[PDB]
Amino acid sequence: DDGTRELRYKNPFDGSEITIRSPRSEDFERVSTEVLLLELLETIGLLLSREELEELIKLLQEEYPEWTPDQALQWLRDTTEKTIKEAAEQGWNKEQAFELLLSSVPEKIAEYLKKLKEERETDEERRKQTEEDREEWEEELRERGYTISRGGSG
Ligand SMILES: [K+]
Ligand SMILES: [K+]
Repeated sequence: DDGTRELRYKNPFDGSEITIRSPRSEDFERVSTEVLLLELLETIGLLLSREELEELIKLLQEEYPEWTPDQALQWLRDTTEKTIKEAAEQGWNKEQAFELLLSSVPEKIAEYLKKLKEERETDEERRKQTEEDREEWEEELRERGYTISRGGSG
């Protein structure tokens, strides 16, 4: 995509000009989908950071150069959601649902997911850091007016 919003105005009265830009990665469509996808992956036992999700976006674009960043993110979201649904329909546990996600993504994607998965399990310090960045980013979104409400069965 263009990747950057812009508003530009040239003042005919005093000759000044102002250029206002902001990346599309901070728009609600991108942000809310990223919050959703991190919640989705945690449901099947994978705690990731935003920056690691951005990394999955880049690798996906390398597998499919025609895909935009938004396109790759939505495909990851949909693939994760359809993995959630099929796991709920088959009565699988979190590990089986995670295996289905690995077999639904390209080889380079799955190897990066398994690396991060192993890292969260073997490195307790970095896992706590991942959770720390997750709550920090949520608090930063709440400072911007975001409301993130969780309510389930359990
Ligand atoms: K890339
Ligand atoms: K799937």
